[PDB]
Amino acid sequence: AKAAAPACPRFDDPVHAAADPRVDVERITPDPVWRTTCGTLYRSDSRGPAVVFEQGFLPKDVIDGQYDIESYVLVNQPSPYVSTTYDHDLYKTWYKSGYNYYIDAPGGVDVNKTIGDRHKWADQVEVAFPGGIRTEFVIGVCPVDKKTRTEKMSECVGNPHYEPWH
Repeated sequence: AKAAAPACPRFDDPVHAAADPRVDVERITPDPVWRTTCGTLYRSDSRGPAVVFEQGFLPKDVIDGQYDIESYVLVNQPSPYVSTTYDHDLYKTWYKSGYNYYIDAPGGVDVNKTIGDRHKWADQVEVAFPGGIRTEFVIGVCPVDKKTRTEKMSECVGNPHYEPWH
């Protein structure tokens, strides 16, 4: 080294990653701009890793939840989406969610590419996964010390179910 990074694998299925494949891609509004990069993404969640490593990240409701992205972002009501972020540090902004999960998953809807980078929550730099995220795409987790908003890095854990794909 040094070395330039290679380009990403592209699955034909825009919801390849989905933990709940009943999600209906045609109902997504507006027209989604899918993420085509393959960097690590993150998610603050208060749910613990015993659960997330077994189940993945399941969406609250693929059947009757809020398929409109702008609505889902602005009002946060049960949806077919699991939100993640490009920003490793967004956990510092979360009220008291426990853990910073590390994700290596193809696809997702890029929220700012889809709805623009001017809405109220644009600095969350979100990627919304319709159908969620299977366990094989969850790398691991670091617990968060809440009073300093830092990761407890000697307490990070790998997901035994993680399956590297690139």
